[PDB]
Amino acid sequence: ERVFSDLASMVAYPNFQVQDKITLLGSAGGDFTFTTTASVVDNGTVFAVPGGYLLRKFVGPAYSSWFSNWTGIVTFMSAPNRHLVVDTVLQATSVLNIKSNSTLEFTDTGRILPDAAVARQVLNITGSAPSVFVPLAADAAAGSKVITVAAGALSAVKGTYLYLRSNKLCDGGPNTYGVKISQIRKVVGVSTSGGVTSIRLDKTLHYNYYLSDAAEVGIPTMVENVTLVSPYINEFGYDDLNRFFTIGISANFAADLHIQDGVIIGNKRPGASDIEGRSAIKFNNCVDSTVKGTCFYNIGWYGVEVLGCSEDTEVHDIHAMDVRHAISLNWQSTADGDKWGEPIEFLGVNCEAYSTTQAGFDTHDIGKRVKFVRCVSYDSAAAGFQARTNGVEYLNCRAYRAAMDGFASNTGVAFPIYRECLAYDNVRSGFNCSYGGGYVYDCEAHGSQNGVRINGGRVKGGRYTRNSSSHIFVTKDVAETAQTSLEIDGVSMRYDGTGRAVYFHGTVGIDPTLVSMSNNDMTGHGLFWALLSGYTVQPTPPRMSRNLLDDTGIRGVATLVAGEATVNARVRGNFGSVANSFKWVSEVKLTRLTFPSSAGALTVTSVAQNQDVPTPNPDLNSFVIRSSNAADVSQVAWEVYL
Amino acid sequence: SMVAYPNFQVQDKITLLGSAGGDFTFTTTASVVDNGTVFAVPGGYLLRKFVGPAYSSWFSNWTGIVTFMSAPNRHLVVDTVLQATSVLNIKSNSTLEFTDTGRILPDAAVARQVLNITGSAPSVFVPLAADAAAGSKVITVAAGALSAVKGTYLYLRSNKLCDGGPNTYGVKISQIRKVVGVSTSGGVTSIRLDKTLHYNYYLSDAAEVGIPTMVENVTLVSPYINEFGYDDLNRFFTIGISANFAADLHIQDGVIIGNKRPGASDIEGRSAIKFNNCVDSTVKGTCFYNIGWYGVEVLGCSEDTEVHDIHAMDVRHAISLNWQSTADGDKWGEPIEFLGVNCEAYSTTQAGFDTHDIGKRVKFVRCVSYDSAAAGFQARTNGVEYLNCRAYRAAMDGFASNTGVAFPIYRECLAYDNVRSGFNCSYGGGYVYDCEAHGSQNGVRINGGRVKGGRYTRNSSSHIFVTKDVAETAQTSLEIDGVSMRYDGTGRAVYFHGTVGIDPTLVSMSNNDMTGHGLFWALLSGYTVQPTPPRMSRNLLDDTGIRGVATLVAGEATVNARVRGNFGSVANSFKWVSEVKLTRLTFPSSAGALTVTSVAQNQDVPTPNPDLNSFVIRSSNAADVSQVAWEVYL
Amino acid sequence: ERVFSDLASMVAYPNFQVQDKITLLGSAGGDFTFTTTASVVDNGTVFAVPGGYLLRKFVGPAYSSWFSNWTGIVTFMSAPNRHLVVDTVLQATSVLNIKSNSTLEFTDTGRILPDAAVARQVLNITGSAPSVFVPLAADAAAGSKVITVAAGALSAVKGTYLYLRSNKLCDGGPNTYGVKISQIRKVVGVSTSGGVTSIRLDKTLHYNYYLSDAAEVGIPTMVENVTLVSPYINEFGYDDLNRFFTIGISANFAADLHIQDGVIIGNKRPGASDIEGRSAIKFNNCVDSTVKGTCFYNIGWYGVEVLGCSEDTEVHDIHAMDVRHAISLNWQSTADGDKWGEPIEFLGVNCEAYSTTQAGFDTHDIGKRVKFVRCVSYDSAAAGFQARTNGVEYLNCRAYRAAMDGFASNTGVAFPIYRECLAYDNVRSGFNCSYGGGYVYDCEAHGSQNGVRINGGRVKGGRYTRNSSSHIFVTKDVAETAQTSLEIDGVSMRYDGTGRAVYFHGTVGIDPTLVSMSNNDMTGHGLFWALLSGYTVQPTPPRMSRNLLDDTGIRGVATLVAGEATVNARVRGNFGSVANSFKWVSEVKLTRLTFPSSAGALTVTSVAQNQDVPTPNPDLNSFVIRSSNAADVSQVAWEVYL
Ligand SMILES: CC(=O)O[C@H]1[C@H](O)[C@H](O[C@@H]2[C@@H](O)[C@H](O)O[C@H](CO)[C@H]2O)O[C@@H](C)[C@H]1O[C@@H]1OC(C(=O)O)=C[C@@H]2O[C@@](C)(C(=O)O)O[C@@H]12
Ligand SMILES: CC(=O)O[C@H]1[C@H](O)[C@H](O[C@@H]2[C@@H](O)[C@H](O)O[C@H](CO)[C@H]2O)O[C@@H](C)[C@H]1O[C@@H]1OC(C(=O)O)=C[C@@H]2O[C@@](C)(C(=O)O)O[C@@H]12
Ligand SMILES: CC(=O)O[C@H]1[C@H](O)[C@H](O[C@@H]2[C@@H](O)[C@H](O)O[C@H](CO)[C@H]2O)O[C@@H](C)[C@H]1O[C@@H]1OC(C(=O)O)=C[C@@H]2O[C@@](C)(C(=O)O)O[C@@H]12
Repeated sequence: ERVFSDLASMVAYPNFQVQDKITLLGSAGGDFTFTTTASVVDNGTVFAVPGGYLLRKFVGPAYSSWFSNWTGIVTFMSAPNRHLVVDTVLQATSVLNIKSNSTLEFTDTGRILPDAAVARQVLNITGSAPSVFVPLAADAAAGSKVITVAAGALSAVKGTYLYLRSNKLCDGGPNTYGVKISQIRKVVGVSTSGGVTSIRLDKTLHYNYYLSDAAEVGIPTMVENVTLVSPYINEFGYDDLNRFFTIGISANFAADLHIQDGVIIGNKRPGASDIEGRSAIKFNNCVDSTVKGTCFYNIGWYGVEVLGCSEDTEVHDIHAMDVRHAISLNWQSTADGDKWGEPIEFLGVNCEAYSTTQAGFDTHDIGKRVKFVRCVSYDSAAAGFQARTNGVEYLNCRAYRAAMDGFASNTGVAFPIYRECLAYDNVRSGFNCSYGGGYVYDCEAHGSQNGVRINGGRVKGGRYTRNSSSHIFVTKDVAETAQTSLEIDGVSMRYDGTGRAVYFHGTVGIDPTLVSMSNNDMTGHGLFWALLSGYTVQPTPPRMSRNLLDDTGIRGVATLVAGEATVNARVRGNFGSVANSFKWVSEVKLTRLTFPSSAGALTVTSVAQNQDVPTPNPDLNSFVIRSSNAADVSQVAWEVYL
Repeated sequence: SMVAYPNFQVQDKITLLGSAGGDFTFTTTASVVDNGTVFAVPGGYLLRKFVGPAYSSWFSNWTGIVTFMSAPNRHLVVDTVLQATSVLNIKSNSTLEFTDTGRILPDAAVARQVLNITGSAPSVFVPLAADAAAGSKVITVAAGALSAVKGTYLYLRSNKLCDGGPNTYGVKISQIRKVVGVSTSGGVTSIRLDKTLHYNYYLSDAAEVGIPTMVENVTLVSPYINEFGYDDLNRFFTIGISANFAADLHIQDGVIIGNKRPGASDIEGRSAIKFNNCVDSTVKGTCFYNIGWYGVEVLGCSEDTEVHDIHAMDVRHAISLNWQSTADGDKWGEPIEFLGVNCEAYSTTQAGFDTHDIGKRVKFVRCVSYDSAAAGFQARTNGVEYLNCRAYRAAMDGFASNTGVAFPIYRECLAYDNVRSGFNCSYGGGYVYDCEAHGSQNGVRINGGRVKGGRYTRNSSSHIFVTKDVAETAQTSLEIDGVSMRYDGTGRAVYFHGTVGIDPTLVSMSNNDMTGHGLFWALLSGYTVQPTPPRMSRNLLDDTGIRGVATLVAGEATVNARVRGNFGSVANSFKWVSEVKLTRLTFPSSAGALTVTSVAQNQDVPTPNPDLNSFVIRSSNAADVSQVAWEVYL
Repeated sequence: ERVFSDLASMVAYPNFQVQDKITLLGSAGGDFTFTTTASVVDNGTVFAVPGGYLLRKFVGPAYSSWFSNWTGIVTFMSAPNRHLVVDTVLQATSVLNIKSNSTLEFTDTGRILPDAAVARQVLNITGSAPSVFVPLAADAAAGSKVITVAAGALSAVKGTYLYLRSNKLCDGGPNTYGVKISQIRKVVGVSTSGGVTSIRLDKTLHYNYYLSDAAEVGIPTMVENVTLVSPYINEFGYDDLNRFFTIGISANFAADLHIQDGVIIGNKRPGASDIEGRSAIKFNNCVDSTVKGTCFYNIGWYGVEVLGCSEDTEVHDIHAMDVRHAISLNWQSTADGDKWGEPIEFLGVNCEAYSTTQAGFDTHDIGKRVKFVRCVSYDSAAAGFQARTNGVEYLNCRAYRAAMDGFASNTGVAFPIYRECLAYDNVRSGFNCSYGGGYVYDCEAHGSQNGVRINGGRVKGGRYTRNSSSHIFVTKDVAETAQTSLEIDGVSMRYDGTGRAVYFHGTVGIDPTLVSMSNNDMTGHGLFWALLSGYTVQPTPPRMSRNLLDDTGIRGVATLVAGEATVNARVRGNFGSVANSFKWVSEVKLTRLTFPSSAGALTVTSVAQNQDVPTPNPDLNSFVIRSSNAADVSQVAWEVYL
């Protein structure tokens, strides 16, 4: 029975015995066990005393309120298998390292305040790359379940990881730095026969790992199974105390790092210039790791930065406000030497970005199997969404009021895919995939200079309004870029008092005949469905099939007399030779409804367009139906398309 | 009695026994008695020693639980069955977590609210110093006009009307924002906001701003309100969880039951969960049974609200975004940015999933309504978007808009066995993209817009019904393209409603599969003069006798084929004929221009045989002997 | 105050009295109360002592570190209303049963290691079927909110459950075993009038329950409200210790069973043959139950198996590696007698499967309202996704490198629905719905022998490349299967140096006229857009409307002279009679642009195609526009389609 009113009196007591019941009162109070066994002092769970150590008695988590200082918290978390609840406002004076099979959980009032004296990292989860590699014993193609090495070359242990690499270049995108391939894999099976060890992997290989590329494998040091529950890093008012940090949570060679909720604030001043490298959360070479629900304010660089061979990474439900990019998959500069790894299998879902200084959601020029689902960007100073790697897919994403494009690719980038994406009031365009093609499926763009900028690919379905120049702008980033075929099919791009339907950019070498336009609603554009600029000679039009140009005077029945009838209808065309124009006329579909013996072959001729001044009346436009038989008295149904 | 012991000292270790037992510290410093963590004793107080959460089993009474939670910064685990006798208020930075057996049973003496999370509107407003357009990051006020503290909130409003929908009450705009930066220069304070403004806030609309006192960062883990059998004990409540001026309120799982008797009449206002002027707040996984009004009610300027994974059974609406009656004076705020995802509703007395006539950026994703007494889904604000939602067995429409409501958007939504229609957007247009409706009177009722893709079957009247709610509603252009609307022994493909003034020439029909309807692809009623048909391009009407090769002899060939047409003058009919595409396959010197004539249709007496229908290919050159490919479309 | 240093000392003490304050120091330590009331000994929370029992005093969860042995853990969880945190490595020697209103939660080091001596089940959550049934008093149609029974036949308590069944057969799929219908429902209201009890249900009925099918109802015993937080069953290295199990988590007649995260490993050796029945998680007759986040390695049977009348089941975010199927909805063999129940309302979302020995994601031939959303299968030894019940829906799913088909139905199975699904490098096909039709909407298949195999239905939109035989293969599983109409519309199926656009399989009786092809991009295929085999007489072609076959020489303007003009253009056709070929020609759309008095009806003739060897030159192809008027001098716009 030993009770102490304060810590100093408890730890000075010389007579502790192993059988004593020991109690401390006050803010870090609790019950303790005396031992002579060497114990790791942290002044929270273990205290030094004369003749031994006091160990706090507890089950379940430890609490930050038990600790005398930050240094002790660091000591405690330097071991694996820790569960610490941050129930106090901690003042960091160093990085907090978290080790495997550990949980750091915050109560609603728990905080880590970074050091105002020195900008540094706050939480680190730090493995490392192998120091030594061994060659594969044989080529391992993409899809391989097993890799092979010489028997005894590598100590592969089931449940631990391998890091594979070769000189093959990352292939997700343009890869201008020439980053080389790597992947992290878990060992799940081992067998040895004929001097070769076959190592079965959790997941299959996503490139060919060939001996001609010096394919090799080593054992990384991973930090696995770390859970960060509601991390609260910094606090509002930080800027008045000059209290910043560099990277909030930095992970390297982590597996199953899961970050839930929390708020990370203030590694730059509010609204201030970007600061290179100062991301809130950084996943470098991390596998099966996620961020879900976290909020970000006033961040110098990226909210969530994903790089190296980070694989099966997901970001859900984040809110990022005043950051450079909310999410950015990154490249690695090879200016000072080789680098390995591109992200593989990335999901961003239900994320929100406001007032990003650069793209809301971003990739650089490497990365594979990147998907954004139901994300939204508001008021970006650049694009809402930027793809710089090939074939990035966007499902039901939305971009509002980007200063440039709602959604864009960039120089050298191939065929982003936009499905049911919606773009509102972005200044330049809704979708800009004029760099290297795009697939724009059932998308909408409203309130831009042009709805879609595109050099090739497909615009299928969707709906476009309030675009001042045109709904679709067939153009390029630069004239040197190749135009490819463009299908525009099933698109609603009606006249609403704003721009034209389609703008063909002769200035950069657009050939309109590489465009095909079928079954589009172009109602109301009249003679001004197309805009053309920069043509030296009148170009040939796109192929056009069964588009709608008018909604009145577009179907009826005429009765031939002596093989002819004149029909008033909104038939349309241009027969001039002006360089920035097309020569074209309506497709008038004719079907015979009575069957006299004088039935002949039918044609449209004598297209006349009323040119009353001041303003033309298109209901007095007309065409003639003429029969090859001069006695024809057939009733003929007529239908007017573009 | 521990609370009677006269000679307590600060030095003591103290122990209570029993169901609320534990270790205690004596103190003289002032403390709020709750008879669970703080007890009054002679000359001072006993404070329970603990780390981590408090437990309801520590408390002598409900009133003590209420006192405990009346402060912020509380974590309480409900590990017992609590009997309420008053409202439980929850304050900022607090968590209320329920164990497997913990419950709050409502007050049986007074039907009242169970949980309240209530911030307050500003007590004073100041005018904006300058116009702030939609998209503004910063607002301005006169220097000294108010004190904007970083991390706290502002409430903006003006006389501009909410613009998400028809807004028949004339609710005015408001939004809640967080202050993230402040600077003052030249007599003007510039306040940087977390999120940008979603309306123009103009001096001419008396745009103004004030400081609300928000309740922020509240987590309700598995709330269990009431229990089965409540009705035998006549034990009800009014609103289960009512929140107003809350930020980051997150409700996870739990079960809320019984503010009406099972299957009983609805009761105005008795929603299970109500979010009024809440920002960044969510309901995920909660189950609802026997609710007099809405499962989750969302109103005021609630912004970035989400409801995921709920199950609601025997409620008025599972989710309803609400208006505010202005009968007694001005009101402000419409919901902005709402997501309902993976929610399920059964046996709703009104629409399964609902909005009233305001609200912006409202999305339902993979929600399902079963056996609604009204619609599965009802949109009363403009441009509500539905992604992969499903409606089964609604008594009226699977999905519907309503009077004056513009263009809901349905993407890959599926409607099964709804009595009246799958989709009813006949009030003000709709966009029906790759949807399906099966088992109704009409698959889609629509006055204008687009039906693109999708598949329709088992609709007794027609797959598509071109009609209006009332004759005074404007018909607009309608595109029907790429739709599978085949004959399956039930209704026709498209019904044109002459009674309400439908002009079929405003409809365009391209590349649809109308196989099997024969002469009965269209239904018409209410016409007194034969209307002109829609434009029609390359639709499929028959699957047999629809392609071949003919050889002209002396400029002509008679071809047996399923060519079709109507050439009569009956008011409720169209004059039309097949589009027969002709292509020449051999190239004699006598090649001339080709045409279709002499369309003849078999009239065999029990049942006509359309394989004996025919047409003639005739050339302008009477010697033409060309081989000619023919293809029959509608 | 009674204080003890060790447990043996404490439980041997002969003189305990109810008023004693009792403390155990050290291991499994804490505070205790003595009682004479019969208590269930578990050597963790309850200990036998002379004259009665010691009960541990605590609030919040129990901990496995309190218990002397596994047997005690089992005893503790044998009662309902338990919260146990597994904070130690437990060695199982028996099945752990979990009862209602209970939570079993694992810390990062907590584990249950199965018994190496005997393969058995690890966790069981086991209710039971009714012991007695009563007939319904009246027919209850699908959609019924209420069922009726004779007053007094059964006592239906609000908040408890009912189990309904009849002799009607399950109707979700082919149901070759003749499994009969059942459902589980919760009672929410009861009233009795005129000798009839009306029972109001939580959810409506999904079949017609008829007296003529012997419709009946009984009270099952359910295990309700069980939460398993991060279950860790077995560990890597298990195979070196021959340490396996049968079923990891087996549930029957459970409601609101929610399993979160965790890892289940090793009921077979890594890469070994499948073992029938050894699923990781099994939900039989479970309602409102979910698996979210769990990882699976080296499983003999299914990752998550769903069977019986399991209703409103969801599987989210799982990773399954080296299993038979990641998810499988199952039938029930009726070889030894009747069985009841098919799954109803199933969602699989954001799940990943690697190296499955059979289909990645599977159903058997029953089940209703089954949906997979954003799931991905890699490197399956069979299909990526297999549907054996009717109308399974797939949204944005992906299949890579399946040994057979990315996505497939099977014998007798109707119309799976694929929306925006993507298939890469699957050996045989991307989509194989040739057994009973399919709906293939905006899908993509790349790197297969054929992109889509299909006998009827719709291929609408989407994009197909790098398919060695053809992009679309119109075929059947067996000749006896009915061909139905097939619509191919809006599909990008261009020539890229690989296969043809569409292959018509005459061998199995395909009539190409049942196929219609509109507005497809077939650019580059030339005369080789179709493959045909097995025809003995030349078949008639599909209907074709406004497809794209060439990208150059496809639009221009000709000027007639004396009623004719020769036009150089990439017009195409075949006029031969070879059995495995079509007779066809380009659709050339002609529109008049000038209107001379000599305007006549216009036609295409004299199609001429260059046949240079080795390489034909399509820039030398031509056709003639001829007018019915011999003096016609019209300018005529021409456009070349297929
Ligand atoms: C590992 C590393 O070098 O990280 C990069 C980081 O990704 C970032 O790279 C930028 C990239 O975002 C940009 O788009 O392209 C540039 C190349 O053209 C590239 O430089 O920023 C640089 C500075 C690196 O960031 C540093 O990384 C780490 C770390 O621990 O991983 C610490 C450094 O701290 C600061 C803030 C710093 O010391 O300046 O930058 C961090
Ligand atoms: C919602 C549903 O149960 O639909 C039933 C539909 O009502 C109909 O029921 C039949 C009824 O016509 C017949 O007379 O009695 C039968 C036996 O009791 C009864 O089954 O048809 C069946 C096939 C159901 O319709 C299918 O149901 C569902 C579903 O989720 O329940 C989806 C199917 O999609 C289609 C359109 C299809 O593709 O065939 O049919 C739906
Ligand atoms: C309840 C039951 O009988 O379960 C089946 C299980 O679903 C599985 O059935 C297979 C099915 O997967 C396959 O596709 O079709 C087969 C019929 O053709 C069918 O047999 O496997 C069988 C063996 C049953 O599994 C057993 O179920 C249970 C249980 O508790 O539910 C325990 C048994 O343990 C083993 C591993 C065993 O004893 O072998 O199998 C389990």
